Amino acid sequence: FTMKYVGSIDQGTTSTRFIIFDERQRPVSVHQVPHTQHTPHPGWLEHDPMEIFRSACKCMSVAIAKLRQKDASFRKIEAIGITNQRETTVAWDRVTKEPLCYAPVWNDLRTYDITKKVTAELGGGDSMFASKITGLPVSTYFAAFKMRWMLENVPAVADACRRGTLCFGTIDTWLMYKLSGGKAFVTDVTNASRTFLMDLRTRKWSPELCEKLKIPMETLPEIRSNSELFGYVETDECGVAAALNERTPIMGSIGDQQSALFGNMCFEKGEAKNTYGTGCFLLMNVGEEARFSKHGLLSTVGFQVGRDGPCYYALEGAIACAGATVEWMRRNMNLFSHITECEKLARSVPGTQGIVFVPAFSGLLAPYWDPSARGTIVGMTLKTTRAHVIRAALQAIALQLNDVVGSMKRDAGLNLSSLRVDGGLSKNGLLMEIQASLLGVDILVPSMHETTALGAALCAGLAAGVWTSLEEVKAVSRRENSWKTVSPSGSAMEREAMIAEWREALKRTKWAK
Amino acid sequence: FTMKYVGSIDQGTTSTRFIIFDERQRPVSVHQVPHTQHTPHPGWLEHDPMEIFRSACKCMSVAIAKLRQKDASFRKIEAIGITNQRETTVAWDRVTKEPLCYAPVWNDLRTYDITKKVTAELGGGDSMFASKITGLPVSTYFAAFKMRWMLENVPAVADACRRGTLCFGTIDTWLMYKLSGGKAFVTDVTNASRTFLMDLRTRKWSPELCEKLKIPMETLPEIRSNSELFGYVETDECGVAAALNERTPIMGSIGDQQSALFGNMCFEKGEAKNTYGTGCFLLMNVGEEARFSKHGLLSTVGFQVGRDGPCYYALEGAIACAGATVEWMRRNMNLFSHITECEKLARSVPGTQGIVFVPAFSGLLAPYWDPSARGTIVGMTLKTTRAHVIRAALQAIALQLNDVVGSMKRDAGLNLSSLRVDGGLSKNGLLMEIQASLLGVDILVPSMHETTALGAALCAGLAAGVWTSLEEVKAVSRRENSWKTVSPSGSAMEREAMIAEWREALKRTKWAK
Ligand SMILES: Nc1ncnc2c1ncn2[C@@H]1O[C@H](COP(=O)(O)OP(=O)(O)NP(=O)(O)O)[C@@H](O)[C@H]1O
Ligand SMILES: Nc1ncnc2c1ncn2[C@@H]1O[C@H](COP(=O)(O)OP(=O)(O)NP(=O)(O)O)[C@@H](O)[C@H]1O
Repeated sequence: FTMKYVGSIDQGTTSTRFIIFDERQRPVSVHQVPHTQHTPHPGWLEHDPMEIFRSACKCMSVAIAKLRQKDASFRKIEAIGITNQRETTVAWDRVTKEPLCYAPVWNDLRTYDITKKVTAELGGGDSMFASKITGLPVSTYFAAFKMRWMLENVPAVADACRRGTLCFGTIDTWLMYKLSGGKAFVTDVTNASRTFLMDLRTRKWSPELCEKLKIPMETLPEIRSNSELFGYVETDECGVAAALNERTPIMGSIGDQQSALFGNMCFEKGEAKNTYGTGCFLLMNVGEEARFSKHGLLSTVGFQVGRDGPCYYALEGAIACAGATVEWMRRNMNLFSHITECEKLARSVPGTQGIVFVPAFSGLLAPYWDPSARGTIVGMTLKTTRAHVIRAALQAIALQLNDVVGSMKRDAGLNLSSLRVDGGLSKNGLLMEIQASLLGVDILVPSMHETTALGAALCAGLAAGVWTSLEEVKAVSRRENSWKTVSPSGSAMEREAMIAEWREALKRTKWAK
Repeated sequence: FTMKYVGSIDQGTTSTRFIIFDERQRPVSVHQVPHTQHTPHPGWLEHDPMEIFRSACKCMSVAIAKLRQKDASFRKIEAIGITNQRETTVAWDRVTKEPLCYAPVWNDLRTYDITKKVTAELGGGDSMFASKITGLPVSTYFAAFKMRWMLENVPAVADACRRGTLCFGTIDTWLMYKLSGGKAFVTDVTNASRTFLMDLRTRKWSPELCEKLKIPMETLPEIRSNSELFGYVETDECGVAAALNERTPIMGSIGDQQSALFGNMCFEKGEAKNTYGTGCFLLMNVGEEARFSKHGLLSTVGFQVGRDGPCYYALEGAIACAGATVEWMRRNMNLFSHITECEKLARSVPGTQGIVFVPAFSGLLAPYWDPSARGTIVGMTLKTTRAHVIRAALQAIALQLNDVVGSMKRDAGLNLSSLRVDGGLSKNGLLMEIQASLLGVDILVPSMHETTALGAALCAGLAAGVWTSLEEVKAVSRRENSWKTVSPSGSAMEREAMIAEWREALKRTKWAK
């Protein structure tokens, strides 16, 4: 047969990419267009949904043009998969085919007041009142509370609700809508699981929660898997159907963190990914039975390949300041210049010789939520240097993950098998070594590090027959793309000390209000 | 009709210096020679006593040579005075007239074992057991514990003790011994008050503590005042007796901190000096009534002019040094390249806005005396920078200073009349304002930088009749030597709040064991 290609629209918080993968899972064309960060009031953050749709359309047609200018075997795209910034919610009109306002973004805080009242009035004071249904606490992040807000603050949304023309959708839904020309109103299980309106046991909308949160079920889209036929591209927005040439099905849709889980081949229970970005998002595949957290971690859907196919659940945790902490050492403190120095300076001392740097600049998250904790350094001597503090910052990041994984292992009732990693801070080799040493497991670093875009492409290519099974997807990956594997190295003495010191230091972190 | 000159050997921790003053209290010739800082184990510090005695003679001979280039009618020096690093203890045989071993320095920690036997075998847990007699807690600093250490551990020392020839002496005693050529074996009240073998009140040796610590009294020298004939300079070490021309009396001797007190005209009760150096120290004159301390501070002789004229008394607090902390920020952490920036960045922000930095790199000294405290920063956010940390580091020195002064008020039963502050950091103007505001007093900065050396020269001058009274001394000073002065410019709102941050930050510093 001939060369096969699968496309991935990667719609992030600050930009959109399109990446074309070949049948070997190589990224062979890519383009990136940013979209505007609108902030009307402090704490508020909005995206223009038409700009987002247009950006993806541009990325598609540029990346396609560049591919066919440099690859004479590239005939067409077999299917498109989509991955997205989760929780971000769009409100649009079923007849104008267009938004009634900008989209409040995942980390937007305008829903704070609604969050206090849902916990008080429906929760009886308990923000975990629906956690056995949603997998989620009452939080500003989740989609329903942004839907709620738009009805209470945007006349045109509240209007359109009345007339029976209102569509609420996460970015997966909105994109597949405008890509379709309005023919598809779908969402995948992983995105659906971030709304506070889905039931994890059924993977279906919860009539109760919709009712108690006063969100009409007609406004919501239909829940499907991550990998199956969602529709077709049928739009000439930036000559995207001209670029695609032939009729191209949308056969993949997955929320970004879940997409990184899937693109890192975390298919068996006990496999986990961490994205070392500005913050950290760790997801572990906990197997086919959902698992709930006694430590405030989120339960969510990992993935689901095929309509009503096996559905693997996951647990999810975050640290807020990973790459941010590295950046803070460079800009705010002058501890180094080019980002390659961070690791070189940290390597130049064999340990931290007593100091702990807890970088809780915007609170502690993980399994010890404490928004009063601030950034704090303890134990410094006249022998302490920037080298020591940099290494300690890296130790910190690895220690939080270790605490985060500890919670997951007890909640899930299983062990960590290995940790696949990506992001950017995963290029820091010494961090990766400290992380493996603390965890006692091998850390796998894929060299093709476009894993978030890849997850979406695998879903699409699976559904389209490009790859025929999860075991073939792993084989193609091992055969074609390299994986640097980082084994634990240190000692039980060093590890216990570091964790003991960590535990003490956390007791000194409280400071705010 | 023809100008009289007075010499001053300033024998410091890292170097020895000779300053010749004239009748105007102006330094007219100076010369410096450093000596070796021996560190044979971690925590230990010792000095070669002959290297010190030689440094001193070299300083005298060069200083004299230069002075007679400037004033070719300079026949002779009226008298010499001595000021020295206190507690540093030398052991020497009285017939070889040479040291039995190197001299353990004030801040040497080798006596930590012997110091603990004393706090249990006599102190019964309470270190402060001889407090009413000596002024001082049981600490590793004081001469007795080092005289003991050398007897228990250095063959030739305990040899010469059994042979009836072992002299002990502080650096004053050692300098006056060797300047005499063996003829004089004396010490002054201020140095004596650091031995842990003298009654603060009476200023004579205590046979109780001598017998209880098993230092024979034969080994100790004759206590005298700070201002009287002690001896003559008879040695030839670097032609020093030739260079003096006439025979030259040693008429002055005073420990360095007291010499800084006496050289900044702190004659009235309530007057106080802050000295920046190897160690950093605040001393306050508390009048002729000897005052004792609950709050950890030391009680010591301030000064005593003449064969029992009035003896003044003082309280003493060790700070953390501004210099070390500033230098640590500079060359350990890279927060600024040159010292001009340290102040600019500190000024560049309005306040610390949340953060505290307790620069207790080897323990809280001051009134809290906690050896478990380490260097701590609390309350950081992403909006925190080198500037805020540098300002916080400066606040913390003022706050340590305040707690010491607040402590001095409760124990003396008086207040800070005014504060004098020359040293490594009086070229930092922002620290001075912050200091003056928290303490609510005037900060006198003398522009003659040789004020510690001036102290011993004033004593020697009073005895030899270059000056007649403290009035003349004061009068010449205000006439010849200027001082810039820095006023308070804060309030209780900023003060009492800035202390509240501080007092709460102190609680999270604990970190040893
Ligand atoms: N080669 C490198 N070595 C070590 N650290 C790096 C390197 N490159 C980047 N970093 C740091 O790691 C972070 C990686 O960020 P990156 O993931 O590329 O972008 P981002 O904006 O954080 N996207 P996200 O992962 O979605 O949060 C940066 O914030 C840097 O501080
Ligand atoms: N105003 C003065 N009256 C008498 N002698 C002086 C005076 N000023 C300087 N001398 C003498 O001049 C010689 C050189 O001293 P030197 O310090 O170099 O003078 P200067 O350059 O004016 N500095 P200063 O001592 O601060 O006045 C010494 O012998 C001083 O005693």
